[PDB]
Amino acid sequence: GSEAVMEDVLRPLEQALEDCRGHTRKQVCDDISRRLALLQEQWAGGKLSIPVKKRMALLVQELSSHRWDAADDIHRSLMVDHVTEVSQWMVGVKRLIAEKRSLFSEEAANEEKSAATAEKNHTIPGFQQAS
Repeated sequence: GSEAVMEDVLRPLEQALEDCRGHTRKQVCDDISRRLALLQEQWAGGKLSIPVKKRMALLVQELSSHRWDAADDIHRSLMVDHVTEVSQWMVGVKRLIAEKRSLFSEEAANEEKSAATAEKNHTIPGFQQAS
């Protein structure tokens, strides 16, 4: 629109970071949470320019889904128009995107498996009875 309000932007943002904060072994907490609080005060007291809040609000729309590749688009858009205005906190935002890629590789298919995810054979017979 013409202006997004901090509240509606912040709630999905925190929850998105908190999906990553599950693994705090990737630095993700201190980095992104720091920039999270920096973002909110730049929005309020920093009095960020209108187009920046607008385009970032679009991120919030895609942020509710696994549209990490789409979240990159607004970064490309901001970098050309208003790069220096957002050059501080955008590092953690783009970092969130990069780290979330690895979460797709985390399979939770270990719920009582008797034959792996899709059958499993053993070349080791235990004892050399018939070999």
